[PDB]
Amino acid sequence: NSVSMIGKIAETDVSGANFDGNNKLSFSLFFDEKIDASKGVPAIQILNENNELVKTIPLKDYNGQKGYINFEWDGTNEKGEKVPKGNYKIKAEYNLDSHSKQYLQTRIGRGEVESVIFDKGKPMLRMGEMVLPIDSAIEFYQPDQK
Amino acid sequence: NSVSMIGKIAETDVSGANFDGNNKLSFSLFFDEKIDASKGVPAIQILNENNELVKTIPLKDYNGQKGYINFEWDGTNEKGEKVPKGNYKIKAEYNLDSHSKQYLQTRIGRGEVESVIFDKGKPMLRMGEMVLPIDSAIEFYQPDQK
Amino acid sequence: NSVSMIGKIAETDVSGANFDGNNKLSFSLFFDEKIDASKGVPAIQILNENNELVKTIPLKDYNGQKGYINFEWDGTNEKGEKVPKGNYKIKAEYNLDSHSKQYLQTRIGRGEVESVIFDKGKPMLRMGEMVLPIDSAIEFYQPDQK
Amino acid sequence: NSVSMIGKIAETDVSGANFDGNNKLSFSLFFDEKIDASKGVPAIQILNENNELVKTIPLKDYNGQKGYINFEWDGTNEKGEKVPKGNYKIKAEYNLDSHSKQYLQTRIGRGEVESVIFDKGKPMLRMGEMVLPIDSAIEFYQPDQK
Repeated sequence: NSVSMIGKIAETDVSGANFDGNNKLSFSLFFDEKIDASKGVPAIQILNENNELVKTIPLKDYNGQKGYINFEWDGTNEKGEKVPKGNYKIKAEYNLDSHSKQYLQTRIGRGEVESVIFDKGKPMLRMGEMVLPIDSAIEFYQPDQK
Repeated sequence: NSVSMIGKIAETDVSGANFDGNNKLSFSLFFDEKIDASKGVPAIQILNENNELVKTIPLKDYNGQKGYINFEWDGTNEKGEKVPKGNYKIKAEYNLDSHSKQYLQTRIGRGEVESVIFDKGKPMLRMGEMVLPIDSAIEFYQPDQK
Repeated sequence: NSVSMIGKIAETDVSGANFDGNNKLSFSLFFDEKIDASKGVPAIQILNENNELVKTIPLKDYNGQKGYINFEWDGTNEKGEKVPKGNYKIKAEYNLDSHSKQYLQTRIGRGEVESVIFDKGKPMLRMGEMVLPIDSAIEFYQPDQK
Repeated sequence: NSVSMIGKIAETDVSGANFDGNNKLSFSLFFDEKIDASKGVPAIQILNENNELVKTIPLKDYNGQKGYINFEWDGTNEKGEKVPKGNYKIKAEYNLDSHSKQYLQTRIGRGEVESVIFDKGKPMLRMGEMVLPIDSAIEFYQPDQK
């Protein structure tokens, strides 16, 4: 019955993406603030089931963008070799703060709730490309905060 | 208990209208953006239970309007002959996009939720002239999006 | 669980007030628009259980006000004589529209929802002076509309 | 399912804080309007389980601030002596109104709802540093009102 979330930022229990072993993997990250390439080196970190860094994708070419941005991953590691199938965490660091010496942060499975969908009887959140059940959401707050 | 949907755009499972066989049929269509007659030929298409085009109503005279607009249909086809009673789909195309070569779209049974009504204990959505049960709604989002 | 109504206009199934037979009766009416004394003769009509006009209270002295306004009724009719105890409907007409020749309207038991209260476990709506259970509400919409 | 309360001011059944008997006690108070040191003497009152004033913390140094402010209490009384462990109420008075001769008021366990969190399946309100279950909330309203 509640669609009050629409427009709020949502955080979910989905932090990872399944890689089938072969085919490339499209995914969406939400950037609360505008990407500034001059402030640090912004990038995406792709991590395996044991927190091992497997691929790093630089974000510098997306300077000046904000909000949902789509990306692909060929499924290869840093050397260029295909990785084992499985679940992989996808996080990002951007906009090094001059004062605090800290990067702003984001990851797969959080972002602005753009619409609410009822699939059969059940409710579902559209968060860019991702469409998740309501029960997966673990926190809500307004933009430009937290 | 939730009226959070007031002000949101709603999409419902109601896509059609029953024509009794004789009396004219009033109906409401919601226009998200302002009708521009210079951009394509805007019109309403009225379709029977087998997707056969039965009547076309030109929208050019409503240039410059937006939001809910009311319309009538005498129940006649393009030749001027009354059609069988039954259920008829009502869609519209407007504002041909110069770049994409695609029309914006709307139909009966979607639009801004203007109020929420409680019939007996049960809740209902006012969407222009139409008043539908909440359970009929299949998606919600904010205006000027999707 | 839902407080989304706060800030919306609410309409309830409470349309009347009990008069005990003797003591005066305080009550609250909500004025969607600013009272204009030059446009018609604005007033409150007090009606008994059989729709009989019992007292009329002129509103002209409240020109220029809007929103919740409090009033009292001594419990007397137009002649000055105390009326039978019981339930009495309280409506008002104000701001005669020059074009439509129609008065704007309001009554006891509708208005802006100013807060939501949880009394013991149960939820409750503050609507000026009146505090009603949520189940009494029969419609919701935003200000300056309907 | 409802997060409509995000952005609203909340009042809860939590009015006190447990002091363990030794370690200092961090806490948050919400200031609806900007602290004006020139208007009265603004301060926090800390009260024991029998409404006995135990410590007073002056607020004058926080002139010009508004919203959630964090504070600590060493757990000592006005003489400088550690107090018995237990539950202690924490209220504040600020901004003496020239006309009414009354202080504005606040206390621990009310304020703006900044986010909504789901612990396991269950919902929770972030109100500055405090995180409370939804069931603890006893009233909601919009800012700058009540």
